[PDB]
Amino acid sequence: CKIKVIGVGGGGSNAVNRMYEDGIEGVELYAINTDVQHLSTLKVPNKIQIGEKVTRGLGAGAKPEVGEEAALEDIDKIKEILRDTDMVFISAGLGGGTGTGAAPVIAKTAKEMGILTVAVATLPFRFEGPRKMEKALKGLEKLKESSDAYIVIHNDKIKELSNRTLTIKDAFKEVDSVLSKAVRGITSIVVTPAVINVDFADVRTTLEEGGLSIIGMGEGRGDEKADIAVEKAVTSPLLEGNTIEGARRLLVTIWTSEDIPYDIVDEVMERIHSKVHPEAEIIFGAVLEPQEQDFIRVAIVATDFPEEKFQVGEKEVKFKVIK
Ligand SMILES: Nc1nc2c(ncn2[C@@H]2O[C@H](COP(=O)(O)OP(=O)(O)O)[C@@H](O)[C@H]2O)c(=O)[nH]1
Repeated sequence: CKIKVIGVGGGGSNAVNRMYEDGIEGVELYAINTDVQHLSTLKVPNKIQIGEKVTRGLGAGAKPEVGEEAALEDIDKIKEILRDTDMVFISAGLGGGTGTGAAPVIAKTAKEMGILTVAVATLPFRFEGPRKMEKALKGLEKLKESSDAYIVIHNDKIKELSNRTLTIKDAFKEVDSVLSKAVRGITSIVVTPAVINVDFADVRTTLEEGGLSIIGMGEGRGDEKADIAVEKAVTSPLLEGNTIEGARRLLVTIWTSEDIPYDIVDEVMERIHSKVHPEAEIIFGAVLEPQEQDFIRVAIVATDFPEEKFQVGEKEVKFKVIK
């Protein structure tokens, strides 16, 4: 099956760049930007400019309306890259211009072509200020209209799960790491020879029209690794305000070190089912984690929530109308 990952804007491009560096296989990678200089810095195989006319290649100046116009003017370029595609991940850092503005356009284009359309969207760190968060949430409201499922990851939650960072560079490197794990978790159980593969048809039934999606990951080592990893994953969502135990459809990836047999999946899936919604439809795959030993990582993508709401800091977020 044909999977593409498209980074939109600087943050999205950087995340996809990390996925390339992390060795994502069996998928085609693209970076789309209005900022031609940023594109020039990337290792991503396919670099695509949008908005030459309106931006002259100098970026969107953090204005979502400009990112939107860039994508609309060059919608032919976007359609071209989307031809012959089963699934696309649209990776964007919400809160800037290009990602915020163009991501909904690209997502809509893909979804109208019948491609399974999964946005992977971040909300900014608190250190980025109130205005970037406002812009992000406004853009998210458009992106949700355009997507099958939209995975929303709040950068402040990421911050919590790793070591204190001392440079903005390192803060974002951890964001890239997490996004890369989230996406590679899904692609690798479909398009590589995995420990337990899942059919693309199952990924589609799990995520199609899923809406708001929330990820949680947890590592387990040693004798009780299953219980430990599942507990950590269910209790560590990357977005507050909608517990994973409420989702009606879930996609679980169990990363295993080479020394762990596949039947660890038995205990994992028992534990997940005990913790989450009794009626949840859950698909799961398993894939090797290199350089690890006596190790699993349970990565849970939860979707199809009763209410498409969430919390960021002290703000409870609800959108105007859920399709
Ligand atoms: N994952 C990741 N996110 C980033 C990075 N740099 C910035 N961001 C996030 O992306 C959001 C938008 O910034 P950016 O993508 O540069 O703006 P755009 O190019 O106009 O879309 C920011 O508010 C950050 O939260 C990065 O290197 N990696």
